[PDB]
Amino acid sequence: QYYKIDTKEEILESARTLAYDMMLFYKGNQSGEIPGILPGPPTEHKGDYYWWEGGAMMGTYVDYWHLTGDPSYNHVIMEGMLHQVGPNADYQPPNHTASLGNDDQGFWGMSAMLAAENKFPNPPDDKPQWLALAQAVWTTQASPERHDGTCNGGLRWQIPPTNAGYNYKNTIANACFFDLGARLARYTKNNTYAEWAEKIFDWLYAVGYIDHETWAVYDGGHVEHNCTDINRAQFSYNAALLLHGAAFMWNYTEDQKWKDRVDNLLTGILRDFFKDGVVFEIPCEGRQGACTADMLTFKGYVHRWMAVVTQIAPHTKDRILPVLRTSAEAAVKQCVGPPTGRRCGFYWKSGKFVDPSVDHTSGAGEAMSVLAAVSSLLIEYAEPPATNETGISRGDPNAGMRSRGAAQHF
Ligand SMILES: OC[C@H]1O[C@H](OC[C@H]2O[C@@H](O)[C@@H](O)[C@@H](O)[C@@H]2O)[C@@H](O)[C@@H](O)[C@@H]1O
Ligand SMILES: [Ca+2]
Ligand SMILES: [Ca+2]
Repeated sequence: QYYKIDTKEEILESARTLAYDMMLFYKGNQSGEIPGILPGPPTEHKGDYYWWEGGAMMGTYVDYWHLTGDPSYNHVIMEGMLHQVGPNADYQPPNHTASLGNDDQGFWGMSAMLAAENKFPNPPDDKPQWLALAQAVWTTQASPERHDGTCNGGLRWQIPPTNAGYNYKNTIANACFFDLGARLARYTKNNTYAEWAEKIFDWLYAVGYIDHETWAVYDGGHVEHNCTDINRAQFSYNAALLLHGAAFMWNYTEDQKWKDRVDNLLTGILRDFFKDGVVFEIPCEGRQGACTADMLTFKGYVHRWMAVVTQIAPHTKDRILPVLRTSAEAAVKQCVGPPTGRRCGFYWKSGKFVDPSVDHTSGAGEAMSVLAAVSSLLIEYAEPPATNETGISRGDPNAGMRSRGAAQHF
């Protein structure tokens, strides 16, 4: 194996090298390129990756700096995050309408939220601030036209009604909105965020995307079947995001119901996604060549989000941290690929490097996921997410409410 992770010093060094290798995929800080995105989209034959994955990358680097103290990439990341905000400072840039799903917008919002929680340096005074960007995403997601009576509520996957998939009310869209609301409640101490988060979680439970018996977390259902045609694929990031938001709700509310939800979601995740201590993407990983570019990034979110759960729901620490350690050990074991001797693949549990070309990408998601897993080994040494008591970001009471905002011509 190339990377060492047995001590704090070794983990820092490994994370710094992993941060370098992941950055090689990113061209957006170079002359003539677009900040904030990885190469793509594949629909234009520009590269393998969609817009939302750029937002995921930004958040991974906000976390990297928080966990390691290394600010080397902070300028590049601030530039990327700011470039993609759109004219209404809401992460709805219209050039990206095809990529405008509530989830895609949500991931950008979550990265802004993370920047506020982590005290990431503020943008210039005349630019949108991190908390305000998170508030704008949440506000647009709470807008009445996104909450119709079909399936008794819930967000649709897509924002534009003409986007393919507008008829799919899926877990990830709702989980993003839930997680933002829970996080905004904790940061701002404003209970209206929390009331929305409660409502959306209760909807996910009622519609049966959360299994009442096992606490498995399914993918979604379609409005023309009243959401009853549940797609029971279990993607790791769905359960993990609900766990993350539930942990923020437990920390904010101190309500035993939320502690029980954390515990039940966590039991399910350990049962379903961790295979002898290693995270495993159950709908696709069992054979090579099935995971999409998006799926290759999920395990990295699992690691980062579960690590934060241990800070804000500290009773979970002993269930989570040993398992994240075994999973990260497997991640680095297989980061041995040519031509560098340290290239990372996806198939951690297998114990073997598999070239990312088997899944038809250059390998940025796998690189991101290992970076996430290794960095998050430092969670014990990191500060917990800040609230407005110690944060440095600023909000906006009219975030998401501009008169030129897209909701005004829906
Ligand atoms: O990969 C599982 C995932 O697949 C579909 O959404 C894929 C992917 O689309 C991107 O554009 C972005 O929206 C991202 O969040 C999403 O993962 C969909 O069927 C979804 O429900 C499912 O979880
Ligand atoms: Ca999308
Ligand atoms: Ca490709």
